[PDB]
Amino acid sequence: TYVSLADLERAARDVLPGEIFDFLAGGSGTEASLVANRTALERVFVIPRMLRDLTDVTTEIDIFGRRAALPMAVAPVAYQRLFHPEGELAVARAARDAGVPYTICTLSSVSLEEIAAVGGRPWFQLFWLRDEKRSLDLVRRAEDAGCEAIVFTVDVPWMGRRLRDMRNGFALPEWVTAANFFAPATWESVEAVRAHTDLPVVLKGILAVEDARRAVDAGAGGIVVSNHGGRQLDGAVPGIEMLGEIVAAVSGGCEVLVDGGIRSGGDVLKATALGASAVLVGRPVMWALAAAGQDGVRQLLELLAEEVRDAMGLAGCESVGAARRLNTKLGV
Amino acid sequence: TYVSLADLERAARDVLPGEIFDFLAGGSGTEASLVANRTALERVFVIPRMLRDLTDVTTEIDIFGRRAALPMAVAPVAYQRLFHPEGELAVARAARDAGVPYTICTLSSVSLEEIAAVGGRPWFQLFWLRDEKRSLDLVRRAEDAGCEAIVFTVDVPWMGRRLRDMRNGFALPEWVTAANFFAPATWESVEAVRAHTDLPVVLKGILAVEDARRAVDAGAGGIVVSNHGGRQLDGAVPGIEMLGEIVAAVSGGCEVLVDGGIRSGGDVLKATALGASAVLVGRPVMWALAAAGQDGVRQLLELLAEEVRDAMGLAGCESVGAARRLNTKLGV
Amino acid sequence: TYVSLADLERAARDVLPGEIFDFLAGGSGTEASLVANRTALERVFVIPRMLRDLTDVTTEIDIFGRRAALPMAVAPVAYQRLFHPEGELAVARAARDAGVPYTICTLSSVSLEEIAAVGGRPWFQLFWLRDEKRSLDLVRRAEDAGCEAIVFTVDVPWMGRRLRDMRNGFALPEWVTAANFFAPATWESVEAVRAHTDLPVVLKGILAVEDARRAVDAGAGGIVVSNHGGRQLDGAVPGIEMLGEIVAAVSGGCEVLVDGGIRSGGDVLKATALGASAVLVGRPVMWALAAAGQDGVRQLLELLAEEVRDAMGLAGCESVGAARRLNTKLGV
Amino acid sequence: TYVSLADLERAARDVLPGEIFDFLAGGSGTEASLVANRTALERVFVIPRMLRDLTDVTTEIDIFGRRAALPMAVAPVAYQRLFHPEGELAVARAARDAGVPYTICTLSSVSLEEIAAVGGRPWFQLFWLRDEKRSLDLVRRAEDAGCEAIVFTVDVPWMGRRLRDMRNGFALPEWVTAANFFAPATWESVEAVRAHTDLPVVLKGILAVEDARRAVDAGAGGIVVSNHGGRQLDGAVPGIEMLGEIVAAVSGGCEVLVDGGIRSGGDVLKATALGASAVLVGRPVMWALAAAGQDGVRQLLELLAEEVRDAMGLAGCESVGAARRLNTKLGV
Ligand SMILES: Cc1cc2c(cc1C)N(C(=O)Cc1ccccc1)c1c([nH]c(=O)[nH]c1=O)N2C[C@H](O)[C@H](O)[C@H](O)COP(=O)(O)O
Ligand SMILES: Cc1cc2c(cc1C)N(C(=O)Cc1ccccc1)c1c([nH]c(=O)[nH]c1=O)N2C[C@H](O)[C@H](O)[C@H](O)COP(=O)(O)O
Ligand SMILES: Cc1cc2c(cc1C)N(C(=O)Cc1ccccc1)c1c([nH]c(=O)[nH]c1=O)N2C[C@H](O)[C@H](O)[C@H](O)COP(=O)(O)O
Ligand SMILES: Cc1cc2c(cc1C)N(C(=O)Cc1ccccc1)c1c([nH]c(=O)[nH]c1=O)N2C[C@H](O)[C@H](O)[C@H](O)COP(=O)(O)O
Ligand SMILES: [Mg+2]
Ligand SMILES: [Mg+2]
Ligand SMILES: [Mg+2]
Ligand SMILES: [Mg+2]
Repeated sequence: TYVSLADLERAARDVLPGEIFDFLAGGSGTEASLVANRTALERVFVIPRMLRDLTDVTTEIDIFGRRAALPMAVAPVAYQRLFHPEGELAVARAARDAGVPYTICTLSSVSLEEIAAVGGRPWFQLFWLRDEKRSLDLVRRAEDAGCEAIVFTVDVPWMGRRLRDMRNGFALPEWVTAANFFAPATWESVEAVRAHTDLPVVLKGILAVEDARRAVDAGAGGIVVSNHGGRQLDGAVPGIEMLGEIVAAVSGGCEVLVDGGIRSGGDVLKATALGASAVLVGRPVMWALAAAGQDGVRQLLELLAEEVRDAMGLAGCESVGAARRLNTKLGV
Repeated sequence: TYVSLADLERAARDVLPGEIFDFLAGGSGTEASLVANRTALERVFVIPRMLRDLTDVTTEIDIFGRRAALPMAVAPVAYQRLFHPEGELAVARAARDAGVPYTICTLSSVSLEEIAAVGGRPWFQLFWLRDEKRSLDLVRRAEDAGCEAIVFTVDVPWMGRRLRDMRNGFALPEWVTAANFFAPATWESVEAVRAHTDLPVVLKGILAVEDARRAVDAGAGGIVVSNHGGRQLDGAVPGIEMLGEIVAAVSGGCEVLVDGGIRSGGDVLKATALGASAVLVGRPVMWALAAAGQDGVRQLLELLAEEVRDAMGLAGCESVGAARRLNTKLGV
Repeated sequence: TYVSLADLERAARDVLPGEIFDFLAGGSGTEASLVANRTALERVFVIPRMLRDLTDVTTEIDIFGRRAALPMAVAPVAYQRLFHPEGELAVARAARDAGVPYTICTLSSVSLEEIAAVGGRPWFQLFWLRDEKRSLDLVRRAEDAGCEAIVFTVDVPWMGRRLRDMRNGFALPEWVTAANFFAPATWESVEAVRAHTDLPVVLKGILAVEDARRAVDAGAGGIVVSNHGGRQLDGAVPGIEMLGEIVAAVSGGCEVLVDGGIRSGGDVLKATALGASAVLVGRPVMWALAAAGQDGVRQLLELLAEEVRDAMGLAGCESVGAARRLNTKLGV
Repeated sequence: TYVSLADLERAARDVLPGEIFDFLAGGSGTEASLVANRTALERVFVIPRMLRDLTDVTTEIDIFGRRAALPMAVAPVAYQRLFHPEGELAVARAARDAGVPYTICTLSSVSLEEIAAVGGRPWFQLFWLRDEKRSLDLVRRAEDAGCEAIVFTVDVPWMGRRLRDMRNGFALPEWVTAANFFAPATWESVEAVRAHTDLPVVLKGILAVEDARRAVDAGAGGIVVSNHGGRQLDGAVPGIEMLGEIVAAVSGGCEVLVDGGIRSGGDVLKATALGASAVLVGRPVMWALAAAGQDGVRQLLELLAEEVRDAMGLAGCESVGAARRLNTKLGV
């Protein structure tokens, strides 16, 4: 049995080759932002409410048209065949069965149409290409295959400095490819995407308050407050530390998701209490995939669902909206 | 000789089976709140007063009708026969002899009437039952047996995630039972209890300021500001960190107790200086019981009494009321 | 050569019996205040001034009538024959030769008249006795022997809980006695002392702002902001953390000294910059005495004098008054 | 390959004699300020901007008349033949080739005319001499040799207490000399220098806001906010912690540089975001010189240039001016 997400990290470290575990675990530079994502969540304490009706605790949310079983989606993580032979199909099947949205990557190692054919709630994560037209073509491919939202990742004009990868001499195995086959994206790219599709466009990698405001003005349906899991700018603030200010600035004008460092249902509760609509979870999903394939991811999502229900009810929240109204206190 | 409560922890760790020591010591989840209870007290420094009359330093208080020898009571801890064969009777006898209130548990391993027959100042701690009527029946049983206050624990709609217990496969030995034999309690349950008894109702597990205010409005005679020793919501704020704000909000409308992490008479002084009427002490009482039964608990209460007197007088306080008027400073 | 006061601590630990080193080093309780005295100084950073005239840097001050070579005096430390056979005479001779005031203890292991006969600038530290009349008699004895100030220690209604001493079973060797041969002192005792002598009365152990104000109103010539080296109330705030608020409240109405944790000339500079008139130094003087007797104390005072001159000049201060006008910043 | 500046520190520790590595690495006193320079940078997080045009990211700045390839110069470090036989010539050649200003030291181990003959952008760092006239003569020598700015170091009325050097018995080898061959400098010295040369005078070692303002009033063309790498006053605030307040006080009246602890291009970005015109880098340049002479310094400057470009672009900054408008957040 796994009783925490940390149990899955230990299992994945046992099974994966060291250089693949380091590609997964590592951040850029000194890994200051990778560590700070965890420090920031550990400093947040919740002030629970008592004596409220918990007859029907529900962890469901509605987001981008549709019901999700938890306030969580699987983050976009490139090249999932690095971690298990079934790669993205194993994760997308488990996400579908758990009622959790799965984000299909531009750099997926199985084609986006095959993963979308699994069913469930697929979103599609876009990187802008130097060849523009390939960008809007991926978007249209995703929409034609049934993806529900376009998650436009905006924090990768190029890959950050991954010193573990450099020191390991890491490269993709011959058997892992970009099965769908960086330019800096700008606000003009966002408008090109928004014009090309009626799906909600979600800008992922926003940390500045004024960029969140501009995203609403630009017609985004959501943002993901994120420093890319500490893998891009080393020293970028954690998303969790900007979330409350961004939620206030947005005034309900779009959905505000957060990612980076979510390692338990209690962390999901903290993100909700700071105002997030939902969270993304990246590395833990890959730990479960590495450890035990589709069944591993299933067990992870079952464990997270139980932890979120436990934390919500112990905090007096019968719904995710109630959890958003909880207050927090920073500790040491 | 034990010269600190930490000496008793070391003695109990020697004698108890590991899985029982872990049931006692552990918290929920990552044990963030278990640790934070201690961190929070360690950050509080007292500003002592000098040159005041200390001719007659007294640690006594009046609470819920009656005199207590110290501003402290034994917290409700279920199943005390886990720790020593005499269980609750050993602890209740030592508490009586020390002039300290003892809280009889709904989940006591000796019946509440037997423990109440020990004498002293017994309080009774209630859990709300799915069978309501059993709830009001326990209350009436407690009142009929001479209990002085009903401590209604409101932070357990269900048991939190005790990972030590899960990993140890912990269960009650066959020889430990609930000798008096969870539903979520609500404010309606509180009113049902308040209507059923003329004893003071004390709501235990309050952390939000508005819940403390509502408790006064609901007719509570006291509250215990508490995160259940870090055993329920992992990431719940320590009670000590909410205490000052709650004492201000209550405006003397009820007694305000605190628990979590009290490990010395100096910690009692800090809680008093932050405004507590009294503290509860949980794990250290069980350490003394495990180490040396009734005589162990007696020695613990003698040591705590000496530490409280020492700290009060060194801080210039001839009474607990004077200690409540001390100022504090947070450190690092 | 000793190049820091920490070199002397290491030397004293080598030479002294463990239980005597623990009597010297230890604090009360968990030693929270003993540690916090050091933490508090380590958090203070100085903002130095540049490009000022340093032609004649002087570390001298005038205090309680007389010139001192440094803004420092030897703290009162009982029973100095515990540390070296010459005890107080060795320390008082070195202090005299360095131009530093030496505080003669009520509990000195050489009589106050013998130590005063060494010469120099002796102050006398008073404990109030249950036999009052013995108190005013010690004061008159000190004045008759040439002491310049009465340092009335007010934070010892009784000795704090010294767990090292308890665990070691520590007691005075037969060869160490109180050669001049606790009741709680009150403000009435202060007035009795102030009436009995024309010497300045300095109240040692003040931490609350209103007690500092009351000391000025009571006719004190000085106060020592102090938690008794962390040896009395465990959890008492460090004096360094109250110093700035106290200096502001006093408005120049008396001298404001500080002690606790001074381990370098840079620490003296920090205390001055926070507003202290001078500091006391306790344990390091005993380390030097243990290590090398009178010559050890001489070397310590020479090293401290050089460190204070170095720090003052590097901070742009040609006088201690200039150092008091420096600004500080708290760090981590 | 070196992939971080920390790789070069490890290489230099391998090659240099321990006492020379300690002369380079060490600070004064307890090395509180040496450590705090690093702590202060590690607490700064950047809030990056997204979706801006990065077609032409440039790290160039204009400073003191001339273009520099990065917002950085080589700090003045005395006696560089301690670290490699080619000493200052190796470093100045690599700096020239990288388009980075090199600061020639008053205490250089190769004469200032020889180093200036390397070409590039040489600045000259002045110490004030007890023989004044030698001071203005060095200035005129530097100007005659083509130096572009006079960096007047004002924080060394004498050398701080270098306990590593004392404990190692460190002295200059016979083969290292002051090839150009302390008095306290004052504002009058600054005016003497400003009158003697039309080059910009840059005062290095300013930490107080009012000294920065006075520097502008005195006609300085720049200041370096600096605690001398933690080598002078132990307990002096880090320059990075004063930088923002100083930049605000100066109101664009002079260039404001900072040094101390810069160990990556991300640290350069943080200093820029706090308002620095440019940084100086000291110890890492000497690590590269020790490790591999001129080619080592070349590799260091190439690595720093790539790290600055990476950090700027990941933070959405196409120019150093844009990076100065970034906001920051302090973390833990
Ligand atoms: C752990 C991991 C995270 C990510 C990726 C891969 C790995 C192993 N991807 C890439 O390598 C993309 C790339 C970038 C540069 C060069 C080649 C490929 C990836 C990505 N985000 C995204 O939009 N698309 C991606 O394709 N990320 C961030 C992820 O979406 C979340 O932001 C964090 O994982 C939340 O933090 P976590 O829960 O603490 O892990
Ligand atoms: C250490 C311990 C504490 C408690 C318990 C047992 C143990 C070993 N109890 C239960 O397992 C109840 C239960 C819950 C879920 C499933 C079965 C039983 C218990 C309880 N509080 C309460 O109302 N009634 C209880 O019956 N608590 C908290 C206690 O009252 C104090 O809140 C903290 O002990 C102060 O923190 P401490 O001084 O640092 O320890
Ligand atoms: C380290 C030490 C300090 C002190 C003492 C002895 C020792 C070894 N004395 C006693 O045992 C008095 C006593 C108390 C209770 C029972 C018997 C004797 C002593 C004293 N202060 C004072 O008025 N008179 C004293 O007779 N102190 C505090 C001292 O004056 C300074 O407050 C701190 O030493 C600054 O902190 P430091 O620089 O970090 O050490
Ligand atoms: C690491 C080092 C730094 C410096 C020096 C030598 C060493 C090995 N110099 C001296 O020994 C001068 C001296 C002083 C007293 C007695 C004899 C000689 C030196 C200097 N600054 C300056 O104006 N001129 C100098 O001649 N410094 C500071 C340097 O300019 C930077 O302020 C810090 O190096 C940024 O911090 P860093 O990037 O973390 O290293
Ligand atoms: Mg996450
Ligand atoms: Mg407690
Ligand atoms: Mg001291
Ligand atoms: Mg630097």
